[PDB]
Amino acid sequence: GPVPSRARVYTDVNTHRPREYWDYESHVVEWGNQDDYQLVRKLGRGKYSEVFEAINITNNEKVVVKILKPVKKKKIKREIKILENLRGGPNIITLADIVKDPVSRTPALVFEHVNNTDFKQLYQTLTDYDIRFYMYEILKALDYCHSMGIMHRDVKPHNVMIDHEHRKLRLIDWGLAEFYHPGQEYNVRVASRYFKGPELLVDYQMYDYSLDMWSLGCMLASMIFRKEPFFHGHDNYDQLVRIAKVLGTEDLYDYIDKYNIELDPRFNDILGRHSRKRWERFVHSENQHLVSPEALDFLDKLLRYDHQSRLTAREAMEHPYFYTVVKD
Ligand SMILES: COc1cc2c(cc1O)cc1c3c(cc(O)c(OC)c32)CCN1C
Repeated sequence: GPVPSRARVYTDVNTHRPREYWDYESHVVEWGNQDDYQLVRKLGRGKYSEVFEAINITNNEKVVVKILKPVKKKKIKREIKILENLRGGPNIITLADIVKDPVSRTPALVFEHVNNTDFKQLYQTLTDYDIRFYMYEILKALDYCHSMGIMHRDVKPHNVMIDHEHRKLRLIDWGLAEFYHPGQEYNVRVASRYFKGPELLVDYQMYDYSLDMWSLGCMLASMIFRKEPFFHGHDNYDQLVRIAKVLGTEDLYDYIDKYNIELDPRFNDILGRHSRKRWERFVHSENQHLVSPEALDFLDKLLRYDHQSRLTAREAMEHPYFYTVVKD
């Protein structure tokens, strides 16, 4: 069978936390007053939720309300517990309240308001400096939640809210997030297609925080090369083929051989043989102002097949790519 794997950092954070910290099934929800919040505008739908802009009439402040679709009590408590555990951390969206919505009869999560502008137009304007700045801010959020024993598992542009006016960033939608426990096998059906790590795509279940670093790498590639999304697969099989056309098939085989993983034989007719490519081939006159040797080296160290070989969030913050970013 497949070889087991462990996170190289924060391996035992939940082992030494009190049980109450990660045992979210036993969490008791403390309910606020639903009448404090009046819905103003619907912002959108998740697969598991409807999201609204609202006003907190106890202070006339804007908030965001996420009314959960009826999903398993356990998944609901998981997101709630994780949000409470991470509350106050760097660039973590703040859960301000939880109320019972009278119409859905489900929990409605109340968050701090974030004044974003849609990433597709935002990514279209970001400068080299902006990219490095906001990448560093995401890394603060990721190192924090990883250090707190939680993997996000759905890192993507849509879940990184940016108030560009106040240079403010928040990592949102912790509905797929999980507690990391050494040796635990996890559902590989997480993250959005373009951001799925190789471990998911080859059906390796014993993954860890490093999944988020692959996803972050996919974001970075899309930003510095101005190509959305970078790995544009038409399904989960083609997604791996797209990755292999850049990282090469020999290192893919080295990866799965290391963990004694067998590739799904569906790949026999579609994977082919591909050399590893140098990142310079994706540079052109319309993105070169966003590219530097530091950017390419940083990207190269995020986008590794082997989840154990990727930069940790902390290591990433040490990278020369961020030397030019003003620290606080
Ligand atoms: C914090 O301010 C906002 C949050 C969200 C949003 C728009 C916002 O302005 C739009 C999303 C959304 C989702 C899940 C989630 O956990 C969110 O944070 C509460 C949001 C899923 C989809 N819909 C559309």
